[PDB]
Amino acid sequence: VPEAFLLFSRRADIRRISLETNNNNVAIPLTGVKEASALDFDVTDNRIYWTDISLKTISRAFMNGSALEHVVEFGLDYPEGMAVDWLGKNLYWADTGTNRIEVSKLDGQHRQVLVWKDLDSPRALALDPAEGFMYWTEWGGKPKIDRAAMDGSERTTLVPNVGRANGLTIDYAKRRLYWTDLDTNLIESSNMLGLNREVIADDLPHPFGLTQYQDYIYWTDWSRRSIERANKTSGQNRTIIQGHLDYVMDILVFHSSRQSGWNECASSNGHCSHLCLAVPVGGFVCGCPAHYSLNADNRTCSAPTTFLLFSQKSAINRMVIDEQQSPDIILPIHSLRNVRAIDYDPLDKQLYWIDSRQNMIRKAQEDGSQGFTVVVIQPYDLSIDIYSRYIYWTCEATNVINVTRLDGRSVGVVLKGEQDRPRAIVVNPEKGYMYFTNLQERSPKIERAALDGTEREVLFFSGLSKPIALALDSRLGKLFWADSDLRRIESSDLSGANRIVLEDSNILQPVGLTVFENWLYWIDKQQQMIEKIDMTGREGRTKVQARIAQLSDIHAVKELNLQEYRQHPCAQDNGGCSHICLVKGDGTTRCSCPMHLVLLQDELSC
Ligand SMILES: *[C@@H]1O[C@H](CO)[C@@H](O[C@@H]2O[C@H](CO)[C@@H](O)[C@H](O)[C@H]2NC(C)=O)[C@H](O)[C@H]1NC(C)=O
Ligand SMILES: *[C@@H]1O[C@H](CO)[C@@H](O)[C@H](O)[C@H]1NC(C)=O
Ligand SMILES: *[C@@H]1O[C@H](CO)[C@@H](O)[C@H](O)[C@H]1NC(C)=O
Ligand SMILES: *[C@@H]1O[C@H](CO)[C@@H](O)[C@H](O)[C@H]1NC(C)=O
Repeated sequence: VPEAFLLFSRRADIRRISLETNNNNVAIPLTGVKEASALDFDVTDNRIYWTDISLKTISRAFMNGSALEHVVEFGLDYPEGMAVDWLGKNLYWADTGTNRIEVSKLDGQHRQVLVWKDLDSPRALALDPAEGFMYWTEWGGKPKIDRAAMDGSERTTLVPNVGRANGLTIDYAKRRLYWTDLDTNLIESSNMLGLNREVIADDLPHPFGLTQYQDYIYWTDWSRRSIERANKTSGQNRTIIQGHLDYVMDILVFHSSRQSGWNECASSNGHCSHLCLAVPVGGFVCGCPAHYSLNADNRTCSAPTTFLLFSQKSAINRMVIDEQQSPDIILPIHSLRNVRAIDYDPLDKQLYWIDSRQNMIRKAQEDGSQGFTVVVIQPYDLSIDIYSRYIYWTCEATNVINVTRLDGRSVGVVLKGEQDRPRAIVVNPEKGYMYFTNLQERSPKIERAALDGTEREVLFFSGLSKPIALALDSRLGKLFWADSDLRRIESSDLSGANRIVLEDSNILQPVGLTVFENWLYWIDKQQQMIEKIDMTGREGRTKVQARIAQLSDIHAVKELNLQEYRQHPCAQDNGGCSHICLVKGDGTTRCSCPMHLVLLQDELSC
């Protein structure tokens, strides 16, 4: 029968020492760890879990060496407490920086934020999945220990009068709570309701980490560089288990008896498609990934259909206009160095961007899986034709409008000039036109052309300086843009030019804009904020979010009506065309080519 051992983290090392013998100090054979802190485990799985406070990630590996996976890589700021729900097979964690308690599957999937309101600085975290309750300590404001159901609901404050508590442990069998008090230098205990409180040991120079096993409590002490042990009720029989161990971060006893109990999730995941979250009354509630919604069946989840995307130098973020005002999530996308522009294909659900470092057009799914480079040349802005499956983009080095198929196959250039310096671009494949910006020497223009480069016309001469971004709404029939030097956002009609200056007031440098549903969102780089304007019966200028550092682009996504999509002529096998597909006039199809080829007699091929 496998015996119990004690896990501890210190610097880059996670080590096991055998209890009942107090030796065999071996390290778990882990690679790539810089600074380990929070520890937990899964006995049935024989897996270990840890936090890296330096790299700001959460990882797992089999005890036996490895099947090492990074389980949470993005969105952590000051990750603190971390714990395994061994029944629902979910991973919980708390973050002091972002002020959120988050959950996900043990393999990192279906990440969801459980509590984010009224949280100051969440620290220690402890789970009771048998009873469906979670417990945490908060360090900000008036320090306290809280309780809530393991879905974030039914939140109460359990211990209102404590110092900064750090070692929060449940003794599952005897129904008690234990924590270290850093301010009062003592170990305290209470029952599950935070009553019948008692101090266990008070002569403590610097207590930090804490665990409970059988009759014993275990703690680490940074002042006397030790892992110490005592009787859980009297506090007597004090012994030094390990000395000369400075800065031991977390300790835990690994044993089957520490993960006992049962709930309704332990059997086939409560039939929930994604997350099964334990609840004190009604056993369980099916949960969903962030931004996703629970269906009528109280079982399956639906992905958000209408949302907003905004990018900065190192991250693409997604936001939704929620009833509960859900927080933004940082999309888990690898190798982002300097994002300059973004777009999104609503047909295959893929995110496209351009990295100005390594100068490439890259694409991935929202979960960060389908990673693929489309264009490998100094791209500036891009715009997707969702019907022809082409991406139109502008090159800064060659000053050209280039069109590439989504799978990376080249279609060709459609516009090049000796004087032309094309920059911002947005396509309108519904009317068969593209719109763009021309940053020519001393003389800038907002232009319009056919998707092939014909029917060119200058829409605006004066009132421009350095227009930087474009947007359009095919429903209403308007074109939007933002001027960087003049700090103003203007609006006009598609074919016509009904120039309105809707905002010109409190702006520093706008760098992006899009239309959501009936709102005009934009992004200010210096002011570091997102703002929106109402298009209909005005609700007035509204602040969306501030404190966003180095933001580059903003993009709106809408639910794609599959019935309305297949009715568009150019989506029906590109209208027969080998290259460019055009719609104009009576709403029929006409083929065209890039600049190195000509249309060939059958008016179909190049
Ligand atoms: C238009 O885009 C294509 C890629 O979609 C560019 O073609 C590449 O050009 C480089 C030369 O600089 C070659 O090494 C690659 O093999 C080409 N890729 C292909 C053919 O898929 C092309 O340069 C762009 N056009 C202009 C005028 O810049
Ligand atoms: C590691 O552990 C797993 C499960 O216990 C096992 O399947 C695998 O063979 C082990 N690998 C070793 C011992 O190299
Ligand atoms: C711990 O102390 C309690 C209370 O004095 C006692 O009942 C128990 O036997 C002790 N257990 C030990 C020393 O393992
Ligand atoms: C779950 O859906 C059922 C319909 O099957 C509905 O009656 C019920 O209100 C839902 N559950 C809860 C807890 O609201």
